[PDB]
Amino acid sequence: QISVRGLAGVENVTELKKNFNRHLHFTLVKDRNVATPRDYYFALAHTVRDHLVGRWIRTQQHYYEKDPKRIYYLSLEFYMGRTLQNTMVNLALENACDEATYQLGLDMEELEEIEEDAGLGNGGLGRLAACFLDSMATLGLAAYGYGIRYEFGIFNQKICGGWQMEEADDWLRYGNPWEKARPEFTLPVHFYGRVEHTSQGAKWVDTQVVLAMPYDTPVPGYRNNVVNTMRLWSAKAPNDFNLGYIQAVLDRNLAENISRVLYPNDNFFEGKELRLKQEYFVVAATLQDIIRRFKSSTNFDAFPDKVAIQLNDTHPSLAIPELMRVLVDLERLDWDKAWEVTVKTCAYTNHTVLPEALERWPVHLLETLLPRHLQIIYEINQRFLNRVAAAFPGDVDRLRRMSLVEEGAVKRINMAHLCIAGSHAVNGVARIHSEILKKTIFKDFYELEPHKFQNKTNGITPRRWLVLCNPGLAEIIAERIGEEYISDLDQLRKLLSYVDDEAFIRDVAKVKQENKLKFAAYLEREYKVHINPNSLFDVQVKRIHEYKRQLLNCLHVITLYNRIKKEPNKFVVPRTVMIGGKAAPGYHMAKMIIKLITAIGDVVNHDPVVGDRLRVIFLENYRVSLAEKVIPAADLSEQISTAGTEASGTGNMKFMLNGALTIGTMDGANVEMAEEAGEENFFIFGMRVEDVDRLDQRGYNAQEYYDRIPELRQIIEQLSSGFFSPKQPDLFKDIVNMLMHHDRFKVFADYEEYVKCQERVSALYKNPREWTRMVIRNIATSGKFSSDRTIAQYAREIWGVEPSRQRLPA
Amino acid sequence: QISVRGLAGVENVTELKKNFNRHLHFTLVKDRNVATPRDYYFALAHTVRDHLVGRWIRTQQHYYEKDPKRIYYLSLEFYMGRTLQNTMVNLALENACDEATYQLGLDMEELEEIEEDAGLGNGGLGRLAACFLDSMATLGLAAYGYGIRYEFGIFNQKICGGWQMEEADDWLRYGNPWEKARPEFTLPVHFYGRVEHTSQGAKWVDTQVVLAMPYDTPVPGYRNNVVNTMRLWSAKAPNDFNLGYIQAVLDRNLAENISRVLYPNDNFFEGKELRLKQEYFVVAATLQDIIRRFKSSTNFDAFPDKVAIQLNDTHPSLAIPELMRVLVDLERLDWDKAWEVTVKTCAYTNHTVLPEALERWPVHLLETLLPRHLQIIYEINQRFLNRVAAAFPGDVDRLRRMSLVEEGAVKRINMAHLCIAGSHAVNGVARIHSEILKKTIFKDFYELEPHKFQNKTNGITPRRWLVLCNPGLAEIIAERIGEEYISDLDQLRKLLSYVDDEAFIRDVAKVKQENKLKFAAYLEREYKVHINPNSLFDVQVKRIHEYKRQLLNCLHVITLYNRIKKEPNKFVVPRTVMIGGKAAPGYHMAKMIIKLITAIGDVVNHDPVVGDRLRVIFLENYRVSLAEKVIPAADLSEQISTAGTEASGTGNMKFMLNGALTIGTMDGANVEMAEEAGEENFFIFGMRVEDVDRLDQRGYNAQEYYDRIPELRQIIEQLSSGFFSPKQPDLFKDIVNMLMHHDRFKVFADYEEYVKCQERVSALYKNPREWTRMVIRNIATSGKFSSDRTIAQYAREIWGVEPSRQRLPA
Ligand SMILES: Nc1ccc(-c2nnc([C@@H]3O[C@H](CO)[C@@H](O)[C@H](O)[C@H]3O)[nH]2)cc1
Ligand SMILES: Nc1ccc(-c2nnc([C@@H]3O[C@H](CO)[C@@H](O)[C@H](O)[C@H]3O)[nH]2)cc1
Ligand SMILES: O=c1[nH]cnc2c1ncn2[C@@H]1O[C@@H](COP(=O)(O)O)[C@@H](O)[C@H]1O
Ligand SMILES: O=c1[nH]cnc2c1ncn2[C@@H]1O[C@@H](COP(=O)(O)O)[C@@H](O)[C@H]1O
Ligand SMILES: *Cc1c(COP(=O)(O)O)cnc(C)c1O
Ligand SMILES: *Cc1c(COP(=O)(O)O)cnc(C)c1O
Repeated sequence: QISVRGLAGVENVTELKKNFNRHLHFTLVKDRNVATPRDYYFALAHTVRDHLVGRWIRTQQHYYEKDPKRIYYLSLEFYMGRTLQNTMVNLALENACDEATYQLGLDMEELEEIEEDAGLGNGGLGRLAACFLDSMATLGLAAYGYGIRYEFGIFNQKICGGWQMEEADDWLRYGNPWEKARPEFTLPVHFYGRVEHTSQGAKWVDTQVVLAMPYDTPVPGYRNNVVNTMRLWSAKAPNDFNLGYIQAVLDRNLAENISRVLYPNDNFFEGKELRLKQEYFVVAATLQDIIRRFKSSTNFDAFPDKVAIQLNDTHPSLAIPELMRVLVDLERLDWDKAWEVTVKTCAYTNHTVLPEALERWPVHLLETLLPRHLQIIYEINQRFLNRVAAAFPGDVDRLRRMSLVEEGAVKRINMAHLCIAGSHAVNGVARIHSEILKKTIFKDFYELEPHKFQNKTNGITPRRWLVLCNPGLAEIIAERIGEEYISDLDQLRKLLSYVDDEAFIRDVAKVKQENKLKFAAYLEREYKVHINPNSLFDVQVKRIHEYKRQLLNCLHVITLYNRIKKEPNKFVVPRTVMIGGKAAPGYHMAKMIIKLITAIGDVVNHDPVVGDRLRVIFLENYRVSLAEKVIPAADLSEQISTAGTEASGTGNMKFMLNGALTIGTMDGANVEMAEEAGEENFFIFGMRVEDVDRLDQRGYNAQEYYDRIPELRQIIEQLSSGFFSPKQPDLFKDIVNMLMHHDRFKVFADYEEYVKCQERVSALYKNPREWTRMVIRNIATSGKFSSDRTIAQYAREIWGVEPSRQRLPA
Repeated sequence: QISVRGLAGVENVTELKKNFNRHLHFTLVKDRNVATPRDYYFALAHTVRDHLVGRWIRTQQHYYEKDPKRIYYLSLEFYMGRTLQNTMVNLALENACDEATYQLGLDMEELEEIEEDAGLGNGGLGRLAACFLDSMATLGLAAYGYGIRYEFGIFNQKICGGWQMEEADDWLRYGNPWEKARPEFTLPVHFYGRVEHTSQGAKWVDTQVVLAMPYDTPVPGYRNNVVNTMRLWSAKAPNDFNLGYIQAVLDRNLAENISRVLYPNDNFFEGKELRLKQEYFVVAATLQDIIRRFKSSTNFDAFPDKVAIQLNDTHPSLAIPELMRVLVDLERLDWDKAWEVTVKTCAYTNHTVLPEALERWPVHLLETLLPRHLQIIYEINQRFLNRVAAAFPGDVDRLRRMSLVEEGAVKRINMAHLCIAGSHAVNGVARIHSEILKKTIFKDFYELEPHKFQNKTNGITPRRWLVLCNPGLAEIIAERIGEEYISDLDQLRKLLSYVDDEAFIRDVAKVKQENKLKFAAYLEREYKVHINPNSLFDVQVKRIHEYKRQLLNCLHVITLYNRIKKEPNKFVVPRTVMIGGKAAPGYHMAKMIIKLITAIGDVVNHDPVVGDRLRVIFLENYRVSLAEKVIPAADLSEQISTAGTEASGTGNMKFMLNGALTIGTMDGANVEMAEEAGEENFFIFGMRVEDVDRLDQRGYNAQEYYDRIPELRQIIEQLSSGFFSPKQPDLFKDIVNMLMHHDRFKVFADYEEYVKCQERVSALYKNPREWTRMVIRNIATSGKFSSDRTIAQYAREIWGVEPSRQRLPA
């Protein structure tokens, strides 16, 4: 049907049909008379996978022969989502598969919906890793993603009586056709034990062994025949483990628990032993694999010329002392040479300045679990502080602030300090964030080693986040400017020539309308609720967190409700306010916010005076597959974090690419988005970072705003008095108490400006032609936010490799 | 090369090569430059599996269409061994695969050795189930094997310092290409809870749910295109299980432990809660599957016409009360109708009379775990004893003896009594055993219901146990009498015509010699030990147990050693004495026997005066794959259980088919083997059952034998004084103490006759022509011991179905 989906040639379609029937019979062991849609999904998945294999084998051979510098991206999270459609897009097979399935009497879109998300991340950090893998393959880099194969990914969210309930995400129940187990490359990982000092150095002995078994998943680049690998480790007990007999076998679970479950925290550090084991497990297995590959190309001087290790936050920070351990204890390099190699190999990306998110591990945990690593960390620290002392003689307080070891009731290791000391490059993830790092939390380090500090503004892959999820928009763009923009997103600037083109204005608005109808239908089918598709779709989807200020959105929703109740017969621009996201299971306030949102919906959605002018919907189980549905349908993107708290954001970019306008603070990448589009084409409001600092100096007093803003006082009185919870009048007292007395994120301080700015949104929505023209100006300037741009900068400025757009042979 | 391996046609070989290369590339994702022998094994396995699939699908369709009576064989154990070779044999693909692999530069015999045994049983009972499945498919019966997919099967045995050590049998580590997961047919199983009585009957409520996920394995018949199913259940937790968050996910292991590990006891009852859960799990999942299939053909009157359930010992005995539960509580049949259906559907096979092996479950365990089943058992008991009382009025002691409920310190349910009450047929597994059941432990039941009691003498499949493991023997037989004997083993009687044929005598002896050389080479390669292949191979392989009397064999070995030391320059017929088998991990005396055997070897094998005249080898890790190697190599089969203790034996039959002579007691199936071959062609010794009873009446006094037999006294003095354990002189005092004071199996009572009979063996071995003629008389009369004969009798006399040798279309 549509150009960007590729050709449906007669021979291709015939061959796909034949292989589909082959897999149904031989692989699935079904006949067509008892096959279900799930069987059909698997038959298609196996058919598409067969097209990856030849390219995968030959890509890996090519790297063996050419021996390029290899890039290892280490992350505890890879939020991959579904694989079927993405594979078809990247191999140009989508129209052919659609035609082949159609001729077999099947609807491919229905089959796509059967696939489970690979939910091996929490949100933005995990999803960034996934976009990065797609971009590294598209740019022809010899790149490997290394992580953990969690048996249970991010929990499935159910809403019961307006409250979040969690269910295990048993994503492997029906099998994963995309992975290949590689039990033959299983490696040992050591824990506990003790250090003994011989005449020939330190030896780590009496350890417990867990095996790391790798599973490989292919990562196809966009139409270049490159297929890279994501290698995820699974924990296995050795066969003599604990070897009465029956109990010993059952206790194998103790070792295998390492890879059982993803910790479900976003921007929060939970200092549990099992998490530390996960972090070491991934590092120890990965580094052995890296060294094996390097030796199969004595001379570790060339190691940083052949290897780059990128640390996705501090979660894999033990790579630094592990690399030292291997080089010093096992390869017998002198300390100084080993350190040189380590620093030149490793680079560190920071993704947050929130203090509760920074990893600070108690020394007693490391002492017990990883006694040799603790010794190495202490030695790193002493040598590092000797440099600080020579550079800043007599500055004793600087020595305390920069130490890797934090003193206190409990001594802790600051892993961020370790990463800076042991990396040749340190970057933040948007310009304002990278500046904040240099001015505040890493100021001392910046003064010592200014050359280490860089910025790499985040991005998103336009394959998944435009072509895959919004084919209608991709097509109308391609009609005007061709297909080259899909791997060169800067070409979208050519669309500025069509801002006054009546046909293009019409087509952009038509695509949005179609996406809105499709989404409104999805809601009725799967969740039995009726929404008005002519209303403005006002969307805030992201993890639930105080810093992201879902609560500020709630205050605006109640303000609109109260204004309608005050003047029921006045016209207002109709809205559907959609809020979705998961709360971490132990984060009480985040769970209370979800309950508030559903409670507001219970009042607003059933008030007959409101009608269809205002609807408040909580979108259940927000995840990558749901993002692909709701983002193309959105008119207004809510990006309303307190200035200085959202390091970048990436949902913001997804909305910009898909034809929503943004209401937001000057935070994270929002700043750069407004710069690219023009401030006149963005709905900017609220305190800047400098304003937040000024308020902190004076002291934030929320009572002042309550006393001065009658509309705000009314809302707080409604919350306190039980207007939104009649059977339990005190249900929201924790929320009220937080807002009035201990709000770290200054919700009330941005309320007035936010409401006023929302009024400007509504005014522009009344003029569809001007709304759509502003949309075009946003889509047209979204090019900078391609993860292809981001990865090219990492490649050239950190890893020392040149990207390529050249095709390998097919 | 050899006829019975089938044709290697040009098109067949070309097609196998092409599909092998396809699986190596697409299924395994390897190129030939880095493929290992393991990859080649998998590529061949997938290639052979593809030939099963069409036949499997069409066999199951055929049963759906024709709706024959279905046979459900319920077992906690299926000791399957390797699948690759057996599949090739049954599909007539062996020569073609050999040729295809040869042309690819690969040795198929080497690839066969890579496959793991499916070790989901302990010994004879589990292996009988496996032979039975092969025979049911070969006879065209609509049969299903139902069991548990243990993650860990029978442990791998290592010998360290002469002692058994156990290691987990991680048989699934590299994947199992033969099974197909069927997550779509997952069913719930309930545990714990309580019973409430409504006006509409009893309801079992507040239960914990575990899911049963089936995995299906194909079971091919011999060249008839029938492929039946073995369905094994695996335990999974529901996704809301225990649903802080992290611990709840980790605690899913509690539910999943049900299918984790095979209890490693042979002929011993261990009354643990986890075992009871296993037994109910398999029954509850299986019965739902049976009922589903029956309803997809209100009228349960036809249930016994469409369903037969065979209980493999009492291990699945909960099928009886579970079927009643379903019919009464869920389908709402009246009790009497439900009981009629149950009795006509179920049949019970007993495999042991040893009191320590009989399952007697404490009432308190059933009360907690399965409260509704305990109520049903009590009701069964009361109604059953009412019948007994009406038949034998006033016989109060009979009421006590026959009760399903045993009184005592702890009340227990006798599961064997339950099985008899609830089954229309009860059988033993050899004629003497079935007679013992009627005269001793089940005498009261036999008097009440004589018609229930039957015999079904055991057998072995001649596919695995002749054609597969001894192709050389199969071929020389086929040269004379054709190939029909492989599915009609009674045709081996035609070989009696060749007992005086010089060429046949030569060929039989040549095949044995070849098998002996091959086995002696296997020993040197894999276990660094040198044996004389001209010696008599004297073999006792079976689980280590006091009743099997490995100790009696040890006494003979020491007797031979002592006689050599007394008269070193006298000729004796050289022997290699091989003993192998696993001890249950908690069975101390069995572990001490293993140590004694290796200790005897340490002395005998290093005495220069002995030379190569006597060698004592402990065969490590005896399992199905090792049986297939050692049995064809054996000259003498040791079958020396105390009369009345081995219910049948099946190793005995394997040796008879493969050209070994038997030394044995008149126990189990040995009696029938001697009857078929003629007592003159069997080395029979020792007490008969009647002699054992006479000694028990008088009182067994082992001291009498010690006092009267100087050769025996010498051995006991050697054991006691530390001759076989110089560093630990008292190491064997438990063995000596048992033999002298509490030997339940009367080792000393059969010693003199055993030694004398062994002298007759040695005398016959000196005359190779007469030895070989006796061998021919044994092979020629082994036909009765085909499991095809056994299954035809079950079919006609218990299940009410007619076997068929007709081919389904290919
Ligand atoms: N456990 C744990 C789990 C996750 C995190 C964490 N830290 N930063 C992030 C997100 O990374 C994204 C990608 O750079 C940013 O766009 C976003 O602003 C930021 O909040 N996630 C921290 C701890
Ligand atoms: N846990 C457990 C596990 C196993 C058993 C058990 N009972 N009998 C047997 C063997 O069955 C074989 C097949 O019928 C007989 O040939 C053999 O003589 C007999 O000893 N195994 C009992 C308990
Ligand atoms: O010794 C070799 N000969 C040929 N190819 C090799 C050899 N070692 C590695 N390779 C190639 O590189 C491998 C990629 O996996 P790796 O071993 O994880 O790097 C294989 O897929 C081979 O194609
Ligand atoms: O409704 C039906 N139509 C056609 N074939 C069926 C149907 N139900 C079961 N079958 C056949 O029997 C099945 C065997 O699996 P079962 O459901 O476990 O008995 C399938 O393999 C089908 O070939
Ligand atoms: C992009 C994305 C995120 C990150 O959104 P932010 O608004 O930047 O926090 C989180 N979750 C999912 C499922 C995503 O696709
Ligand atoms: C046949 C067999 C058995 C049973 O042997 P018995 O001598 O009858 O006890 C036990 N284990 C294995 C591996 C077998 O093949």
